[PDB]
Amino acid sequence: AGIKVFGHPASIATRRVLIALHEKNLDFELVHVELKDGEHKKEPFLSRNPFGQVPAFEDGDLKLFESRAITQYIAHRYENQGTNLLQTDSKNISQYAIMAIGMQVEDHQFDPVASKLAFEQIFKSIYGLTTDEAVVAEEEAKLAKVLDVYEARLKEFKYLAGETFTLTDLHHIPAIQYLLGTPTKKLFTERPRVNEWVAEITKRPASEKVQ
Amino acid sequence: AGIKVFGHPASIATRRVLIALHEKNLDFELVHVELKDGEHKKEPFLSRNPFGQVPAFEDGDLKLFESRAITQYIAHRYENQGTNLLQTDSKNISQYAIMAIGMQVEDHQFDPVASKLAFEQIFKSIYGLTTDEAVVAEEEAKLAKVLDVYEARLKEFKYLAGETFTLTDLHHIPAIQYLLGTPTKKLFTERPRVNEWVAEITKRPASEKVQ
Amino acid sequence: GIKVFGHPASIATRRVLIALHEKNLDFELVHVELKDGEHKKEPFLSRNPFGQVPAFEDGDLKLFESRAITQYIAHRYENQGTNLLQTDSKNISQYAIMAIGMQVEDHQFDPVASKLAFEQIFKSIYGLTTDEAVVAEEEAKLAKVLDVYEARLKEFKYLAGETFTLTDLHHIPAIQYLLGTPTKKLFTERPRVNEWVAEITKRPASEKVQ
Amino acid sequence: GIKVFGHPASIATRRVLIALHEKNLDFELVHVELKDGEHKKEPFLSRNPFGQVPAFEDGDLKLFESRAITQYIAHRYENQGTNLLQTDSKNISQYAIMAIGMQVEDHQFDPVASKLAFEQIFKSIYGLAVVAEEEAKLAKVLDVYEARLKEFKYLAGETFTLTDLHHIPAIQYLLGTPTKKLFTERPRVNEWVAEITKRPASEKVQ
Amino acid sequence: AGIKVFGHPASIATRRVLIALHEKNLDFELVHVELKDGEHKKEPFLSRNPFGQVPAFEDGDLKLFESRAITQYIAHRYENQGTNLLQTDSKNISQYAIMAIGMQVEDHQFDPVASKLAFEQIFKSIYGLTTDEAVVAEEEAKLAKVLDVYEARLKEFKYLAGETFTLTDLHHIPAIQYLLGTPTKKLFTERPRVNEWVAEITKRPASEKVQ
Amino acid sequence: AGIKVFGHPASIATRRVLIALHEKNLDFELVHVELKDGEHKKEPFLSRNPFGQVPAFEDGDLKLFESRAITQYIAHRYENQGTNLLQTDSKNISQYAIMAIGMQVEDHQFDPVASKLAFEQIFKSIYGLTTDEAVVAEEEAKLAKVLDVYEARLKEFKYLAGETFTLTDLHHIPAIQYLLGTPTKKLFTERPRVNEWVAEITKRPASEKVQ
Ligand SMILES: O=Cc1c[nH]c2ccccc12
Ligand SMILES: O=Cc1c[nH]c2ccccc12
Ligand SMILES: O=Cc1c[nH]c2ccccc12
Ligand SMILES: O=Cc1c[nH]c2ccccc12
Ligand SMILES: O=Cc1c[nH]c2ccccc12
Ligand SMILES: O=Cc1c[nH]c2ccccc12
Ligand SMILES: O=Cc1c[nH]c2ccccc12
Ligand SMILES: O=Cc1c[nH]c2ccccc12
Repeated sequence: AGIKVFGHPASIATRRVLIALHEKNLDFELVHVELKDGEHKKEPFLSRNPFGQVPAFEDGDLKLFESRAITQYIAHRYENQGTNLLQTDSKNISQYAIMAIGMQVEDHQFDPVASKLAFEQIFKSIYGLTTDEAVVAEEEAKLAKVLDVYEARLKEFKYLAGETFTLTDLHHIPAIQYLLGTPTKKLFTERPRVNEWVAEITKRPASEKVQ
Repeated sequence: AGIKVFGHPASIATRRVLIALHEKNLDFELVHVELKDGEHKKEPFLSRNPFGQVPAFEDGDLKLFESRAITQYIAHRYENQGTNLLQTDSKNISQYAIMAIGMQVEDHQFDPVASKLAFEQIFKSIYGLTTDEAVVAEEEAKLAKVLDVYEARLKEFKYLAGETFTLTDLHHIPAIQYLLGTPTKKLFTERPRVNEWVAEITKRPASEKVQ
Repeated sequence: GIKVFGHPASIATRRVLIALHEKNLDFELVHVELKDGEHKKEPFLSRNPFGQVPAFEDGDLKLFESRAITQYIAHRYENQGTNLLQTDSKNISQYAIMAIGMQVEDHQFDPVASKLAFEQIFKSIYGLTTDEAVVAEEEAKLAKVLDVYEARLKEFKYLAGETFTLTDLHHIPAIQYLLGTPTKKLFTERPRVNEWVAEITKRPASEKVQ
Repeated sequence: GIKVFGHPASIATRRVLIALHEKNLDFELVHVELKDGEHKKEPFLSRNPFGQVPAFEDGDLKLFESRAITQYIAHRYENQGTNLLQTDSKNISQYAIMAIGMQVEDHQFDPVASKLAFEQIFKSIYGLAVVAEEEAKLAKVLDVYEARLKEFKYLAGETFTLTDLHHIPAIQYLLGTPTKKLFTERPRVNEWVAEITKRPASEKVQ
Repeated sequence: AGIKVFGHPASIATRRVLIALHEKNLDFELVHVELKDGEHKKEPFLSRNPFGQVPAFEDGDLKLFESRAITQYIAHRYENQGTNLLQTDSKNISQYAIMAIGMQVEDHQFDPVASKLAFEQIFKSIYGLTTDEAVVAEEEAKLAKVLDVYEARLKEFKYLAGETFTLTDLHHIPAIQYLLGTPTKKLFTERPRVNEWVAEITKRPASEKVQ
Repeated sequence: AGIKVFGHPASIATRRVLIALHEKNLDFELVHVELKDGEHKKEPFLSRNPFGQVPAFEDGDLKLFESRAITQYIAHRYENQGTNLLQTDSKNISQYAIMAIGMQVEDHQFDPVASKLAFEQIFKSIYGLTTDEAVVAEEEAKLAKVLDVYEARLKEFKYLAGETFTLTDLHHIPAIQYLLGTPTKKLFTERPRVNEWVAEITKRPASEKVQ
């Protein structure tokens, strides 16, 4: 439909992409890739992503993978529709770079820690597996250090990259949606600017659509 | 009043108990425990099982947990109805002990491997998590060694504990139902007596009822 | 007669040895040399194809799995020595209560106790340093299990009711090892658990295998 | 002017250095003394609150994260020196293809490469199942790259871009280890490695 | 009070000492140190070795620890009895140095690898533990490199340090005794001079005495 | 062709050999082996040491490797000049054995811990890495235990092996020289006899020559 997302609706990375599409009011098809049958590890999925992970993506003839490459593509290709996901002046190179810092930070500092915490507290427990409280304590200490940085940043700017909501903020949303269903929620709540930021970005309609 | 199972219909350990109840043609209520909401790790479920695992069980005033304690209770308490889940001569101590060996083998050698395989290949998939191929390969190698023993055992006896279907066999059923939906199925099909045994125990009406 | 094929230091072998001594039975302990891999060779594999001690014989009856063997002992020799079943052994409900305990020992206690023994006792023989993070993690798990036992022992003298049973007996060999480690504090800080440990480990059948 | 706050041996610092040399830019490398924890104290923390090298300045613009800095260089100084973007840099589809490769370097290659390089350099020089596990992972990655380089000269298309550049410093270190065989075993990967590591900007930081 | 060894008859390091004593036809008393009870980490053992490792050793008033310091002591103190464990001309400094290279090699290159392999393949099994096949493959690759050097060396010389059996060879015996009971044996058997050397040093009466 | 050391002047193991040569006032050539370029893992270095570690060594026709085999060779071959590195009565077998204990202790208890602490705190920097404070704390706890033993030993004797400076002491010098440049220095200064011993052995002219 121009646009197809090959993913899984529960996947943090698939949700990143979905949220960006909804922000742009785009029409698309979500094709739910059957992980139980190893569809991700077979042709033709492997021709969309030779690493065999979700999501992959198509916009007409253009074939992409890696969620953050896809969201950037959406933000540029559909720049003049829906929510602007770039900086207000998107051609300003120095402002772009400031947003790029935040995108890197999300990827390196936030996402791995948030992903472990979600797995330990949500995914495991639903089986009968016992959440490893030492992993949870270690990862929460890391996440608290990250969120202390975010708190200081959000004292100076409304959103992470400046005055407006961008890809930097968007990329956090799916992991945060999951963590708000765990006791790790307290880390967000106890930091007042972080708490306001979380409340704002998770109440967006595009965010609620994928939840 | 009457028999109640506190569990989840998809849970392997809950199904173990359900299958034994249906083999005895017993009426009961399945009281749903919502694992996705962590109900198994909250009161009042914790007052039925302080370890927070489904199932728990009630038969009038008798309160139980641990699926295999529950199935044994069923087999003894309702010995003279429905399918005999004990040995043909249930008062024969030496024959009981042989079945007990099989129960122990299921619990120690089969179940922890089968559970890991189901979790890796089925349960992870449902939440958009990627199966750890090294865990799968390691656990299939272990399962193949266990099934080689079963093959040798089933060359001598129709079922694991002797000439008749017993708890020893029943305890395997739910894990095997799940593994038949994965590529681990080949481990059962490539061993001819194991294959016949699987076909027989999974086609029983009580087995099909929980599936 | 009765033979146990095992090793006298083995937790699982000791379970069976304790049960035999509780019944005042005669038997032979046929040593299986684990350090030489004798458990992974014929003829031991023909007694237990999974290559774990103990295996067992009572005349023509051949068994393996320690907890199947102890149950067999408790039933076969029910009217002699210590009763290892509930006082009324034909009471099905009471049997089920003991069975819960036996399942809990096997699933919740034993794997944790076995890690803690390995980290704190057996690593040291071999020149390995105990991983203090494993020990802290496993002690947190054991404490949770022992909290359940404490609550249980506030209501009942032993785990399954008023009398010593297989539920208690199955714990003895792991506990004997853990008492030689700082994990002892977990037992001593819980008063009913502490009493229960003192009682079960001072039994003559327990002291025999130590 | 341009300043890099970092350490000359740091893989992430070298990424930035290479991009600067590719643009023929003048800059100052201000050494951050990792051994003394300078990266975890003020004033470095006011340049990067996460306490990692490198940080960066171009006049009043203050940055951190190596891959944000190299992108900035590639755009701000686009028309000078080597083009580090695609030939047609305003082509959105082609940019996206390069972006995929940049994500792949960061998520699939770098974590494996860096650990392997570090394990074996220190096994080799200082005597300190990680290498086998990581080489198996790297081989899988390089199998994908081999297939990709059968179709295209460089990872993102017909020209050298940031996608390729980001790999250089980790590859420099791995070429000093037995892991080198993984590159030499795969003919297109081998030619690609030989080309990117022989560039004058790459040799400058080595 | 003559010679005493404070140790354990299964301990590799204890056996090193035992073999050297038997080679010299010395009488002694093996005083058992109960490792399972932590006797090696208590007084009075700690007054014999403050590092709490077996063996410790006494020869009249002389108190020693560290197996390789002990074997050298035995080799020198009892030089003119039994097997010569030094070079034929024991005052030849350059020949001594060649033996000393070998002793260092055994300690640094062979022993740590051989020990890991023994632990993974023999001792883990005693507890319920599964052998880590990745550690075994990594360590065998290391051991194969070491044994390639030994093969080259044994092409030129009958034993590792020259024409005669010395401490260099003796120090390897106990670890080799254990490894011959594992699949690592193939490393020795596939290298013909190494294989002959193993056969010769393990079949010595002093070696068989401790086995 | 005289004495040659094949090594690197910064290397702890090379320095051990250099210090011994300087204690004996020997002339020699240090032939540079470029570790940064992997010269130690190529021919012709491998034909001096097939394990690929510095240093290797030559004294005329005699070819050696392993720093502690070399220092022993120097101590014996040149026993008759410069500093005596053996015990005062070098033919006393018991006294030799006591020194041998200390050499084994330096190699097994001290060196691996001291080498790790130097790597974490000094040499990580060279590759742009950050020091892991948890490794430093763990290794300092180990080193403190070792130095407590040394403190007790040095209450009884002036040096580790008795009244006089020997190989036992010398082997520690290069690791100590590096650790004195780090916060780990406090472990040595906290322990009064250890502190004196460090001050004495590091102020020796042969020690100062290799810095
Ligand atoms: O200028 C287009 C652009 C910049 N960054 C990205 C990333 C992904 C697709 C396109 C683009
Ligand atoms: O998004 C831009 C940014 C700049 N400094 C920080 C720090 C932490 C998160 C984001 C950012
Ligand atoms: O069920 C009894 C039994 C006896 N020996 C074995 C062996 C393997 C599985 C089951 C059994
Ligand atoms: O042995 C009986 C028993 C019943 N419920 C529990 C719970 C915990 C340990 C033991 C038991
Ligand atoms: O650089 C772009 C690119 C697209 N697909 C792949 C796959 C593997 C490495 C890089 C790339
Ligand atoms: O020649 C005596 C001696 C004792 N230990 C060593 C070590 C190295 C060379 C020679 C010697
Ligand atoms: O035992 C002496 C020796 C000399 N060079 C080597 C090398 C490898 C093993 C032993 C030896
Ligand atoms: O050098 C001899 C020695 C004897 N016992 C010890 C203990 C600790 C270090 C060295 C020594």
